[PDB]
Amino acid sequence: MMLGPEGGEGFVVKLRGLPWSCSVEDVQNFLSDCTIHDGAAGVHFIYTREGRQSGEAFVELGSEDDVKMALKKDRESMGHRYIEVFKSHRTEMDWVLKHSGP
Repeated sequence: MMLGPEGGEGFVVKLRGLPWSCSVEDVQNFLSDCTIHDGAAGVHFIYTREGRQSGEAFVELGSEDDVKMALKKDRESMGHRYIEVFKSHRTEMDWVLKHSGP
């Protein structure tokens, strides 16, 4: 809560493998290396589309060198659970989130 509402131009990273109950405080802890385009006003979680979260997410980083900092970890773990990090863009992310609804 320093920049927003959203719009990290293209520095999205997709996040896959993650715990079924995790949140941005864990994105920011897994990437204590890293900025994000605000801190939390670039993170989103994915949702099975009807009434639950999933082990998947997407995060507008605070530069593409933040994206690269997240790629350093691209098959690590945080929890008893894996954290694959794909390099993404807002143009994909706006599709993949916005399909649990209108």
